[PDB]
Amino acid sequence: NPSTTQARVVVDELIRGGVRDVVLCPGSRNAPLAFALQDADRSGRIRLHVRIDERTAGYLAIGLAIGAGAPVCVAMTSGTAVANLGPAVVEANYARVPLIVLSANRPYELLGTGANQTMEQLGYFGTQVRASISLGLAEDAPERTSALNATWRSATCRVLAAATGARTANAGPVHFDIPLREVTPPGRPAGKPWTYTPPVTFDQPLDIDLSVDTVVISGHGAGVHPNLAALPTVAEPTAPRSGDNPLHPLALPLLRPQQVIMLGRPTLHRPVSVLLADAEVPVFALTTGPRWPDVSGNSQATGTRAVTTGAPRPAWLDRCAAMNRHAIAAVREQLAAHPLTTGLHVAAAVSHALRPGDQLVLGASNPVRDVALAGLDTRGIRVRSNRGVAGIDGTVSTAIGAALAYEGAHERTPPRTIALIGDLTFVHDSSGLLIGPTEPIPRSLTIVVSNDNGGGIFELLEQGDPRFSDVSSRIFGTPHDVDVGALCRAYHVESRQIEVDELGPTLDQPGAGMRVLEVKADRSSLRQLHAAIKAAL
Amino acid sequence: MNPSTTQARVVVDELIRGGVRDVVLCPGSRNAPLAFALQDADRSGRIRLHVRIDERTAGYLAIGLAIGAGAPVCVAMTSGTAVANLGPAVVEANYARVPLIVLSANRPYELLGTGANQTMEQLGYFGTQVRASISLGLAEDAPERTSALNATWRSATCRVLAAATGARTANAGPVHFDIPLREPLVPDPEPVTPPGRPAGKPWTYTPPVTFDQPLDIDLSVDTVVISGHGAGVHPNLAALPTVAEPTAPRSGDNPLHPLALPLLRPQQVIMLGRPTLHRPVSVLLADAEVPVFALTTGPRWPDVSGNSQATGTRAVTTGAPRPAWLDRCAAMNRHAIAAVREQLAAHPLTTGLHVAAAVSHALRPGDQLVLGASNPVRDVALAGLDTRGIRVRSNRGVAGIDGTVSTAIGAALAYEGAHERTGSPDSPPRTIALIGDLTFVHDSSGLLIGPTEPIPRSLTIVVSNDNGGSDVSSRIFGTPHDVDVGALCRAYHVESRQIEVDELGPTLDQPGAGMRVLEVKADRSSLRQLHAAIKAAL
Amino acid sequence: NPSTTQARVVVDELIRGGVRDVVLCPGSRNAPLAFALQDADRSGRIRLHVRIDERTAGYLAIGLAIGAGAPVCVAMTSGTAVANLGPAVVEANYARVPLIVLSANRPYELLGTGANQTMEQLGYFGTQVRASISLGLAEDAPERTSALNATWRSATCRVLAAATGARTANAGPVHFDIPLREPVTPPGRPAGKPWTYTPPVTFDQPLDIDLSVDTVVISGHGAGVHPNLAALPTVAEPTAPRSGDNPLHPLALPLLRPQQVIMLGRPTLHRPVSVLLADAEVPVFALTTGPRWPDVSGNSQATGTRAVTTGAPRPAWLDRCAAMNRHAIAAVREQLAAHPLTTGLHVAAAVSHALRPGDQLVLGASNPVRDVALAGLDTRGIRVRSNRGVAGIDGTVSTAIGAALAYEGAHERTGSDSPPRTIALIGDLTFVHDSSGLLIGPTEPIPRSLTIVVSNDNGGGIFELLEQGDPRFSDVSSRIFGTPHDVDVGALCRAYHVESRQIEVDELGPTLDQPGAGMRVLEVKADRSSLRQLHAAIKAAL
Ligand SMILES: C=C(O[C@H]1C=C[C@H]([C@@](O)(CCC(=O)O)c2sc(CCOP(=O)(O)OP(=O)(O)O)c(C)[n+]2Cc2c[nH]c(C)nc2=N)[C@@H](C(=O)O)[C@@H]1O)C(=O)O
Ligand SMILES: C=C(O[C@H]1C=C[C@H]([C@@](O)(CCC(=O)O)c2sc(CCOP(=O)(O)OP(=O)(O)O)c(C)[n+]2Cc2c[nH]c(C)nc2=N)[C@@H](C(=O)O)[C@@H]1O)C(=O)O
Ligand SMILES: [Mg+2]
Ligand SMILES: [Mg+2]
Ligand SMILES: [Mg+2]
Repeated sequence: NPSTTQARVVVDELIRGGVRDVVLCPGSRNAPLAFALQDADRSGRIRLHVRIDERTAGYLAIGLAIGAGAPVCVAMTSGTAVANLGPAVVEANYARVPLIVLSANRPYELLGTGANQTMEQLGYFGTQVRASISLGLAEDAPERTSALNATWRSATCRVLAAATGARTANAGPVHFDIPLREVTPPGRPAGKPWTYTPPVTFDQPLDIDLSVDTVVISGHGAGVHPNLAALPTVAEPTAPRSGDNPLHPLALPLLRPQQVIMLGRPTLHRPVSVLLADAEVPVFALTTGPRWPDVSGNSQATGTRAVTTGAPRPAWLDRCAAMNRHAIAAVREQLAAHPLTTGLHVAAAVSHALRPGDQLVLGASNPVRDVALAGLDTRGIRVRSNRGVAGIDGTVSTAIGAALAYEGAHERTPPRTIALIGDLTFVHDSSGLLIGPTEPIPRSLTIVVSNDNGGGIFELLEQGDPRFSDVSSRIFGTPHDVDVGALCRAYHVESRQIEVDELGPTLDQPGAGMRVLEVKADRSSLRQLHAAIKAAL
Repeated sequence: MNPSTTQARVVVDELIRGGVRDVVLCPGSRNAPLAFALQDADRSGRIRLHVRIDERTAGYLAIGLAIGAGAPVCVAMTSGTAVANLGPAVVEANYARVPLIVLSANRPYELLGTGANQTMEQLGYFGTQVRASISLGLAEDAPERTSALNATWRSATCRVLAAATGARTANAGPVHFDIPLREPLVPDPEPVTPPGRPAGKPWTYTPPVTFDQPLDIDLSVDTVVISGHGAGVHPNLAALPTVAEPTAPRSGDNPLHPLALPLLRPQQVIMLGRPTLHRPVSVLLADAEVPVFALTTGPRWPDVSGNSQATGTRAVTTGAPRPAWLDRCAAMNRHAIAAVREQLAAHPLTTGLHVAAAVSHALRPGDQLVLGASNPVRDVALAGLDTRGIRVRSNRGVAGIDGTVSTAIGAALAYEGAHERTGSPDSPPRTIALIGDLTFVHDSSGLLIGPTEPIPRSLTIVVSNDNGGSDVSSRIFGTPHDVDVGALCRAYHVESRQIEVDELGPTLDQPGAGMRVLEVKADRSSLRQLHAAIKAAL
Repeated sequence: NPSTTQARVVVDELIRGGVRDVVLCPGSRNAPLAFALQDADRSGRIRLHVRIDERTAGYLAIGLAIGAGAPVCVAMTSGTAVANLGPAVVEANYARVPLIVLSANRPYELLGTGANQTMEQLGYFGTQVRASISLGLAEDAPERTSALNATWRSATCRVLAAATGARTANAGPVHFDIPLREPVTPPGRPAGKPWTYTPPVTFDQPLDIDLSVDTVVISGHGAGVHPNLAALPTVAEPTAPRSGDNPLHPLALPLLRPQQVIMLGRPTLHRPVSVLLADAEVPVFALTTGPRWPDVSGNSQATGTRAVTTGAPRPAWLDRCAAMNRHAIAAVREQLAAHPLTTGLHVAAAVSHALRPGDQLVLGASNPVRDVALAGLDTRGIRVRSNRGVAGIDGTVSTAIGAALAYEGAHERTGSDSPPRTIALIGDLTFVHDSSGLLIGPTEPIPRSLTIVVSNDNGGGIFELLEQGDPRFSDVSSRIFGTPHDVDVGALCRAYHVESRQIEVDELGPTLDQPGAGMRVLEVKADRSSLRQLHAAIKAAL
């Protein structure tokens, strides 16, 4: 049967292409490549992960992909799959995550006359994916077997290349269809991919004078630049550090830089935004990919590399270091001077509890920002966050998937994965905790939940102004009164409600493979704390 | 100064700063702000404006203007089906990787679904065929925001240019640039445009990316090089036997005739660019036993072979070809050239292959050759035209019949323009087009150039008229279309002369009489026999 | 062969559904239902039309549909097909034309890895069509013959229903795919009936309207007929069917102060109409068929399908409207006589006077469709066509040809008598845009009574009447709005071997009264340098 042959060949080439994990959900139809994936999983060639929640399944795949940087497949099996995978596919697009979406259309059946149970199309595939490839029906012609083998493996390599950005340097989601109707031909020798793609470089050098008072701002997907290591650098948590000279975010308004070098895609901090939009400050964007970030339209130039002349003035260098120490002081003072535990307190505790080789998974809203404010030094540490579109959905499964993949990478040679998320974020993707006994479960994952019973970040915005006090709580705060401990145990997951002093010591000593550490926090004092911090500036 | 006028003048200015030297314009009222700004820029000599009536062939004129010198070219039109008519050109631009900017004016988006006249779903119309779909905002009546709006407008314009030229992707192609506009649409009575960067710089400077991907290839293995549309130049592969499509740039001098290829047994193939032309090439790439290596200038690589072992932009070569292998391919090449020449002589009746052979011999270094993407390209390849020193153009993206005349005219204009830019006193270089009669008739309205619009200084269109040349649709080929070419040429006031194939060479060296059509009668009845004779002569 | 059997079932059902014309173009691959269509053409159950130009083919199909109101098929067979059919599909959407676009996907072939020769997809199918239906591959299963027959005819009927608006009252283009693997008929219902019959449908949305309030009726494209509104002053676009016999000239409208407006269908003409409809002080009632209502300003008070009326127009209001109507008519007539140079407005007046009941009139966009309204054409007994969906000047030649063919085909089937005339009035730019539509092979159907009047003022005359036609732009507007071309129309028609004559406006009437070749082009030279002053003089004479 050609379909069975086709499936094994595709699965084989996917494995050759670096795919180690595949996510499935039970549906009305059986999965594309269903049986070939089973045989591959049973023989340990790949690892399968099954979920009931289709939405959290997609975010599990994102986690599995960003964990060690490998391409990951997720298989559509139902008439709700497309809708549910939407959020994950969007994040995969904007965060540039190698996500292969597997589908199986039925060419011998009618389309467009009613609802169908394996495919219900929306409009996002045409705007989010790097490629849409359909394998075409497998036909019975044994004398064309080697031609078909070459066709299937070539197309599969196209899917992988598009997903990983092998030739485009633009990773993202790919839609891969293997149409269904109702001894496996060998690939290349020694497990090589059918179509090999050697390393690729995109080179766009920009001339930059470093004697001009320069600050470096790095965001999601930023590259490593040794020739900029000396410059003062405001680096987002997910940005890899190039050097030794960090500049705290809060010290930025205290300085008047004369030019800016922007690495990757910055999404955090208003003073960062204000600075990039400053029309008198030349901005140079150094990023990988087809497009560049520039909300204001102020960027003077874009590229991938800097050709530097000169060096930063010692006066400028010293002024930056002074404001840096000043900002760091102000943050630590006002935290100590504050009795009530907030999300910012928790962030610092988690931050100082971290050790080299750890993986840190940060949720959206305050957690990702608070860690940057707590002055985390990210070197020797691998930080993940869904900054593509910054949703508070699917962060639990992301952390789980990231853990499994990061643990898998070292079993192949286990390191800790610590997640810091808000309470809303936890409630959103609570169903990601539901993992059957037959499914893979991380051995070294801890989820820290800063629970201030609502959306703390809204206290820091104009809707957090005291004149909105009576109306703000319901529509922005949104308190929920959820018993977290009861929720975790409902899913049979180890959980402790502890204070911030114990957070360090607790994280230092291991436990069950999956555990949730909950820390009670307050948000009523957040706007004042931040005001006090800038007052110390 | 009203918002529509301001916005249009900024966009035009930034486009010029981005290297746009030619703009194609089609009449309308909704695109008045663009038309005014463009006419003004043409008046001051910053760009050259080309006004056309038919949006479809206007798009192919823009394609010609782009491939004639390698610059980004805009085409501007009004809202509605005017935009939809750019569809064919956009598809061709996509697959041929042509920097074509579709600059469409639109009603404000809030008028969508309201029943407003001449309003349709424009944004996203081209789907996945374009490198990007970018919309400007509706221009605000807000003088305070003038500075911020200037930045965003110029930024978006730069995003358009980058995507079109492939400045960051190394994959040039068409971009849809939709601009919603509302009244007033004409300039105010005026007894100042917000400036761009100093010294005429682009608002956001993005230099042409260097896309590099080296690949190891052992040349001691018996190798043939097959180069198609968009192929790069490889000095370290110059000695290898090379089957090159007319639009491919030659890397060296060891030509292998297409007909010779199926009579040889290469142990590996180096594929350059995107080869679509030859069936024996298709046959060889089709059999999955022979290893194929794909070398491309951009991230795209062809699917024509299921046995592509690897991709790259350039080869890192070890070894050297067997001298016996070189001798064999060289011998078979001469054999094929002989067979074609001999069989051509042994035929009394003038066919399209004869006409193509005549045009080939008449070519000289520095010429531009524009080929109709069906028979002319194949025939020229059969005649074994040596393409060194000449620039060959053809719409090999999807090889459609549309816009061949406009593309030829556009290519001539752009080529002649690049000539003037360097202050050479010489006459403008020659552009010679070879197209079939069905192709000519179908895009005959591409000849139409308004009395006030730029005319090519040295363009000659050679029309090989064999008079029209399984399925029920084919019945229209059952009788010769009988269309008077001379009448068509008079209708659009263009010089035409019907001549014989022996007269072709001498006539082509006559001084450039601006733009002219040379009709050469040919026969297609004796063609299946001629090809069969050639095939048996091998 | 299962595929061949499938194709015959589908074609048969299509013919049962009212399809009489199918448009094809030669392509890389065989057409969908190629042989079944060929069999039907030979037997005379259906008529095939073949063109080389895929764009003009799309508009040919539109013409074949609006000519007699029948669903029409067009076959996508090439890699440029989707791109070229775009314009016609968009027009079909907005003008609500039953256009069925046939395609044949190939499931056994790779997809999305490179160039496609069956279909290179753009993004408009998602937005323009009423339905996208794929038949699914035909299986070899003699035990499943009657079931598959039922399935195929059911789906084909769905395709036809969506295109004709049988149940939605929303006609439009439909994407019908019949997949293919490369490389007699099971019967339909007895008595030639469609497999799934859709009996007459009504959408009823009555609105209460007091007609004693000073009321004007403005009727545009797709307007319905309303007997209870027949007495009212009515400003009817040429393509709108007239409910009554109390016409109100467009130029008379701003000389009146209607307290109330009933808007029928979709108006796209005249700036006074747009200004009145936007007037917040004037209640607008939109009576139209379909899902959407036209309302650019958003001022409209209510929308429905028909009016339940009380009261009646005041006799003084009728007298007032009739008086301004006579001033407008007189102004146009007097100023046309007082201006020596022939304009498009002159030509429109000549064509209008030359029409007889039973004629079909096809109007190109720009000035012609407006000039005819200004000339005061009485459209009663006349069938008037114009692509007002998106008002393109593209494809109007093939539209007229297709319209003539369908209109003549319907008259032949009555067995009556020479075919009723189709007369097209288009501008020169419009003619140049779609001149290739004249090229029709002797193998293909050709009109027997089509006459294309080309009012040639060597450019876009309508732009003289807009803001950019103001004298202060006289130095710059000739290139970018005038767009003169100096085309020899006679030579162009001669090239395609189409009968052609250049005549003066005085001769137009008599020349039109005399029949000629089945297809002929009458060219009238016109001036547009005097257009702005002519319209200004007409206004000053009101
Ligand atoms: C940061 C700013 O603005 C952002 C402030 C908050 C929201 C935000 O986007 C923030 C996302 C981010 O950039 O990290 C958040 S935080 C936020 C509260 C998170 O609360 P938490 O308890 O998880 O954490 P916290 O209490 O803040 O520590 C919410 C609801 N939302 C909206 C939201 C809605 N739905 C989904 C699926 N995803 C979402 N991100 C954004 C928004 O809704 O427009 C907003 O743009 C700013 O102006 O500086
Ligand atoms: C009538 C007004 O403005 C219209 C003025 C003209 C154009 C128009 O749309 C008119 C269509 C109509 O409503 O009937 C025309 S007339 C027109 C000139 C026609 O010249 P002609 O010689 O055929 O006729 P004429 O000389 O006017 O008798 C042009 C070019 N165009 C633009 C155009 C461009 N491309 C395509 C495919 N279709 C098009 N409609 C419209 C536009 O471009 O925005 C515009 O909306 C008004 O403001 O009242
Ligand atoms: Mg919270
Ligand atoms: Mg020919
Ligand atoms: Mg005109």
